[PDB]
Amino acid sequence: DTKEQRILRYVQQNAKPGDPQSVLEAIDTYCTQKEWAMNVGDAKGQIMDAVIREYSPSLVLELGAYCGYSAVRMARLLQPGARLLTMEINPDCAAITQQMLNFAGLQDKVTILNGASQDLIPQLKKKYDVDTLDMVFLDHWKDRYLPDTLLLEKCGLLRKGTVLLADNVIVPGTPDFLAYVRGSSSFECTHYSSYLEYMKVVDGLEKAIYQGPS
Ligand SMILES: Cc1cc(C(=O)N2CCN(C)CC2)sc1-c1cc(O)c2nc[nH]c(=O)c2c1
Ligand SMILES: Nc1ncnc2c1ncn2[C@@H]1O[C@H](CSCC[C@H](N)C(=O)O)[C@@H](O)[C@H]1O
Ligand SMILES: [Mg+2]
Repeated sequence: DTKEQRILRYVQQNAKPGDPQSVLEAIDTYCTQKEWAMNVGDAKGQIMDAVIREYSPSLVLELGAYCGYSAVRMARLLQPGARLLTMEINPDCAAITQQMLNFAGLQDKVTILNGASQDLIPQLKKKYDVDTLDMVFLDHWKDRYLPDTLLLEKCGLLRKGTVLLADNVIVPGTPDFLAYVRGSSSFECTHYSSYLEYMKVVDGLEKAIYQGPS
């Protein structure tokens, strides 16, 4: 028995199959009541929703799936024929995410890439026929926000207007990523102040929109 297995079991036992919203509510509730977990959460999640609806991205890359929360959260808002790719380094997590998605009936929108973002990113074009990404959600590991951003730019995966949206720019924090995007002419940055999931510690998401080469 693992915490993530408990979360998936709670969903299967409580959420309406095929209804993404009830799946989100089931997760939020269990982690609000029984056991904190690092899902992006409902407060930050509403900000994500608002940004998704603005940009209506056809191709979203997620870094870090975990239990599938934000994948569910995002894919439920995708237009028909839009796809989300999510990268997960931990097999136990990737398979729980696959199940969470299957239960919400979003499996056909979502493709889980198993492995480390740094290894998978260079393989997107060949193995998944990706041209450029419309949106990227950074939410794996703070140390990799900056390295992986440079990777994406280098692998030609960013176009003018690509939206990078980063979670935890305040807690646990991503100082170097923040300083880089805020300092670079290649990004237009906006900060959304929210709260750490299932808590009232202050956190935020950063939107950094790629402007193209300088
Ligand atoms: C693991 C962890 C602990 C945090 C914290 O301050 N505390 C936790 C424990 N509780 C009890 C107090 C407060 S915040 C956080 C966290 C939150 C995310 O949203 C993350 N997203 C992606 N990848 C991460 O590593 C990630 C970690
Ligand atoms: N370098 C990396 N490449 C791919 N996945 C990574 C990674 N570093 C950490 N991860 C994974 O990213 C997850 C961070 S928590 C992700 C939560 C998710 N975005 C949500 O809001 O629901 C963890 O499951 C961790 O195993
Ligand atoms: Mg997070």
